[PDB]
Amino acid sequence: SVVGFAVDLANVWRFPYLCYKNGGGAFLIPYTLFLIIAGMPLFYMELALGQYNREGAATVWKICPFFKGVGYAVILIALYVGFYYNVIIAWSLYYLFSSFTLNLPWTDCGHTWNSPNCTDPKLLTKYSKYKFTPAAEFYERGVLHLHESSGIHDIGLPQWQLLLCLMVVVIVLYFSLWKGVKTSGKVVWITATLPYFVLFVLLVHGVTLPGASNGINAYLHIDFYRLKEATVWIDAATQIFFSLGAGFGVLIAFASYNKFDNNCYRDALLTSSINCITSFVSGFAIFSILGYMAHEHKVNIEDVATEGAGLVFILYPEAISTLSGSTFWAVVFFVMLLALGLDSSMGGMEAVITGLADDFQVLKRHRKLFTFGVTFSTFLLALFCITKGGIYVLTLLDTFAAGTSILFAVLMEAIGVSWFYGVDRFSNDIQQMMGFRPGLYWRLCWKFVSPAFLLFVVVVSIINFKPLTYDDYIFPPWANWVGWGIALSSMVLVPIYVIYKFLSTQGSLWERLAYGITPENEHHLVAQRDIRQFQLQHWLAI
Ligand SMILES: *[C@@H]1O[C@H](CO)[C@@H](O)[C@H](O)[C@H]1NC(C)=O
Repeated sequence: SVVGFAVDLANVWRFPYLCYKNGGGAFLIPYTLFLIIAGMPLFYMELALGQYNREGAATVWKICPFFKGVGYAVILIALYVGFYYNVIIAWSLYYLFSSFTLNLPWTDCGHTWNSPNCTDPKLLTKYSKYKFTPAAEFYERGVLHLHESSGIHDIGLPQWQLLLCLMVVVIVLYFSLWKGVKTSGKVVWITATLPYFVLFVLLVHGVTLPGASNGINAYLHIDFYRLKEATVWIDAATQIFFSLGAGFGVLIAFASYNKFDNNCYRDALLTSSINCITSFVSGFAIFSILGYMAHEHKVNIEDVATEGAGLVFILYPEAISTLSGSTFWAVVFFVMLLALGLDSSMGGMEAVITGLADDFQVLKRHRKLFTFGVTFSTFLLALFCITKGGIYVLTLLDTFAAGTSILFAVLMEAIGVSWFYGVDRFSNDIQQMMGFRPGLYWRLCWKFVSPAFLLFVVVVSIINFKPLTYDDYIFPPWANWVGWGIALSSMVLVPIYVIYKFLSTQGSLWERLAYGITPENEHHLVAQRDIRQFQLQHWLAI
């Protein structure tokens, strides 16, 4: 009951701006449909797969040797995403160190980082973005220094203030990873108790603000022409495969340490319900503050704030300033963000390290060296996003690191398991380790329903690709080519392993094909001609 109530950093940071970009209310229908239909069966499947085989993401594919490329690809994606989850924690630490004063920097506009185009509503061009407010100017010119960068072709040198925070973050991550595979006994009760209090207070404060009804009536309004467009569905599926965490190797790696009696069905149901409730509450709280901000600045809701990764670092500080004793609440809130980010990064590092160490057994005798290598590589690669123009690099990464790639990996996992290993064998394994057989709904969603929706989403995300933009900035085409190369770097790993394994195995075509779809512990049945996959009754099993 401590592994289901835990909140994830994605629901707090990434969901608010994806909901605001696709409008309120119209984003929740595809989100909920995808949530149920794909996420619940796939979350349950990933929980059940690791608990039975006692293996990591890469070594779990001893039931079908042709699908180890998927395990490699999910580990590569987890490495890619950890490159830019560190910059958010650095921003949170910088914001926390700025809150130890009685005059918050984001309240007035008379500092050294202020442009002469700044107006203060308290001390007082249609479809554009408004960025002359003290909070937006603070975020863009005191922590990012974006005004010395003209584009991704001119990014400049890293900022030392953010470098000093990234160095602390990586050191903490290393020293919380170098002695064991759990190292989590302390922080399991701060990550699941504090966010609920913070959102509960902020919800009441937002709904009592003036002009928040104009934002509530915009969150409860359902736009229908905003549907029948690929962007909302592609965003919803991707956000699901960030909020639940399937497609990164974390669930398989952490389920391999459970007890062989654990009920994964209850855990999946509880996690899905809590995720849905938290997402809805976060959207309501975000739109109340959006309505208040639109009211105070005499602008429109669609033009009051940006649609990037720094939406929370502008709205949440602005809602903090309207409370009583703002310094206490800012400290609490940024502590909550720091804890959430640290937990997410620790989970990703555990996933990567366990997946890579389960395959090569020499890395199990040198854990400090491997952890140091992973952390140092992450630091070196994250140095790119703390430059003067690092927001463009971070946007490109957040767009192309887990896009079509994660959907392809999740589709391949489901197809592989449910069609080659056998939905009947996968249901007899749950029968063995839980005492009850899953049921018709799960067996149908594992084999027919989820793969079809995933294939449709994958195809549509390629057919209707949109060029990258950041607010009013338009990337050059070679940036899109670079992003597509990064996306394909993980997707290409699957067909390569099927060729390598086929060429590495000796014998005729029949023997080479049989040895790669048969579990490694049943390889003695290949010389007796007893392969179940060469029969129609194996492919007609529902
Ligand atoms: C800032 O204000 C000045 C005043 O004329 C002018 O350059 C313009 O309105 C603003 N600049 C930008 C880049 O919007």
